[PDB]
Amino acid sequence: SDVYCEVCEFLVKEVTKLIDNNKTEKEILDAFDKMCSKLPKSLSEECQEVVDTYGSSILSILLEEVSPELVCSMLHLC
Amino acid sequence: AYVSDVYCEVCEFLVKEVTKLIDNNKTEKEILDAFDKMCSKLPKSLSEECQEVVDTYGSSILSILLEEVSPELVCSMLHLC
Repeated sequence: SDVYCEVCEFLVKEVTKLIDNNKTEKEILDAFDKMCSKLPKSLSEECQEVVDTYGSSILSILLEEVSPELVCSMLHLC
Repeated sequence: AYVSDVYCEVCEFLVKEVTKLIDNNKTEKEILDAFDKMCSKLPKSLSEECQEVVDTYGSSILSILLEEVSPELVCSMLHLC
């Protein structure tokens, strides 16, 4: 059914721009660092550092690679 | 070269963590409300079928999306691997 495939593709694309907001990027980045406080000491002064340094870039790039057509195919909508 | 393996590995770890962190109750609810709002903006025909799809498959679109994220591919595109 081409209509359910279409709707599914709209849905997947909609998720992609919703995580893409800066409000979500901050929530996620803030919620990390906390994961790091579950450590040291030395391995929490380099966990925060690395989250800070690479995190923004990792987040926007993982969104870019999302295949709507693939998500929807593994649901059997497309 | 060994330092490059470290860079690549840290990037991959981050991709897996972040991926886990996105899958939470707040974010899932924001997605559902946005799905609902979006369906109601479509033409009558399509808005109803849009909602049917959200009702059955909506709450697991995020999980399949997160499952398809490739840490290696994200990090190669960053030139970290």
